[PDB]
Parts: sequence; structure tokens; C-alpha cells
Amino acid sequence: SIRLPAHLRLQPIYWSRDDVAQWLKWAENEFSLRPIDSNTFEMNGKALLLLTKEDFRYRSPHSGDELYELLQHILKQRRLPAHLRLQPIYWSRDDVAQWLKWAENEFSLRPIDSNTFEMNGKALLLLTKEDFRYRSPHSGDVLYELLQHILKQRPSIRLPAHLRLQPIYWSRDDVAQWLKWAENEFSLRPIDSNTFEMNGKALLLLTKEDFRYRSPHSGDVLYELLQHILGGELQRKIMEVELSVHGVTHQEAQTALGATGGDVVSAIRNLKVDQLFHLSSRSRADAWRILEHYQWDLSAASRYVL
Repeated sequence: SIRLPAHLRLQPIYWSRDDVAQWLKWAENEFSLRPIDSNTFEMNGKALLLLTKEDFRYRSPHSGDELYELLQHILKQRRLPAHLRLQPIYWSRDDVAQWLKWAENEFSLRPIDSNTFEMNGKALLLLTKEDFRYRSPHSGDVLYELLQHILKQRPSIRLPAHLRLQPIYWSRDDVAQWLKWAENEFSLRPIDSNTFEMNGKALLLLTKEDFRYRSPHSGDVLYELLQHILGGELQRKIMEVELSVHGVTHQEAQTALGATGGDVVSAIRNLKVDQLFHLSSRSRADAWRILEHYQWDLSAASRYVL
């Protein structure tokens, strides 16, 4: 009863952009799916096979997973340019520009402006898939999955000596000096020094959306670098703990945050329990229930115990 269209009886790796569009139209009618525009999968078969099931859901929230499983059953029933044969971590910005143009032709993607990835291979490896989608809404996830395949087929960053200090201790001038180095280390578009008029502690409280807002071309790189390379995430959690429990040391907050698995709420509540249990004559479990009775207020609970 069900039959593949004549064009689609070849292995999907050889499907053209017009083949996947025919596949989409045929899938909608055959399975009574909700309509999806043909401009939602602007790629050939080679790129389509790089997509994860999550990619299919992002593109088609109503039928993506159905389309993914359909493709897998068609499959089970069935290189790089000269400059890029290098490990991606060594790619220059011009290398990254060449990768974008090659992938665009190789996978029949919508045109990709070269200004969408003004960075080198070091910075490119820092981006999340969400950062790829932000920079390229039509092909970002394809480009991300392609990079993962290159890293798997193939088959370190030390800060400057003068800037070797934990971000939580950075002055406002250290923030500017970190920006100067980051532009050169990652071949970023130039950033004004007075875009982050704040110290390292304030810098750690900014979200990625705050970084994008200040630096539309390098914000996501700078955020990932700070939070997930230079130990900024753990230092951010220590501030949050120090802001919620009076009497906690940086070294004391670090111990509780480790015992909580990075959970700031569990760390604050266990530190509050630790202080009340020492001031009490009852067990640590009785301290939990007393704090819970006072809506987790250490001052009010300690007033009741004393």
C-alpha cells in the first residue's frame, strides 16, 4: 500500500535538495501530518543524515520525530578541503571562512554570510549548538553536527601570565585587559574596552543573553570562555551562596557547593542547617524541620532555638 516516490528510491545520502522537499511533501500526505513549509529543510540528503532527532523536533515540533524515524527506516532498508585537513583547534579565521563556504556547497544549504562566524577554530569549538542556531537559523544545527563529525574523524588554552588571576578577583581594568587578549586569542571582531564597565564579580553575574547584547559578534564566545573555561561557573555559585548566608567563607561555600553537586539551593539550605544545628541542642534532622517551619529563615529560627 505504501510506496516510496520514484525519486526517493535511491539511498538518502544521494538525495538532492529537491529530493528532500519531495520526501517532505510525500510524508505529510502519507501520514496525515500537520503541514510544514518546504523552506524548513533547505539541505540535501548528506546534511539531512547529520541531523539528530532533536534537530528534527526543532525544525518540525509536530512531526519532527515521526520524520526522523521514517528516515531511519529508509536508511536501514538501503572529503575536506586542503586547508581543513588540519585539526579544527588549529584553524585560522580564514580557515573557518573556507569551512562555511565549502559546507554551503557540499550540503546545498541556504547562503551563509561569512560575517556570521568571525573567529578562529579555538573560538568555534567553544560555541554550543544553540550558538550555532543563533548565528545561522537555517543551517546552524547542520554546521554544528558537521563539526562534531570532523572532530570524531580526526585522530590546552592557557591564559596570559600577566592576566593569570581568578575572574572573581578581576578589577574593572582586568576585565578590559581580558577583552584585549580574547580578541587576539580567538581572532574576534574588535570590541570597545568600555563595553563591560564592571569588575570580575559583576561579569560573572551576566547571562549569555547579556553578553550577546553587549557584543553581538563575540558575546557567546566570551561567555563560554569565562563561565566554562576559566572557572567562572563555580565562582558564580560561590557568590550566590555568599549572598544568601551571612557568615560563610569562600572556602566554606566551596565545600558545601561540592557536597551539593553544584546545587546552590541545596548548598545554602545545608549551610543554614549547619549553623542552626551547632547553636541547637537537638539533632541535625530537627534543624531541617525548624528551618522549614520558619520558611527557611536562619535569623528567625535561631531566635526560636536561643
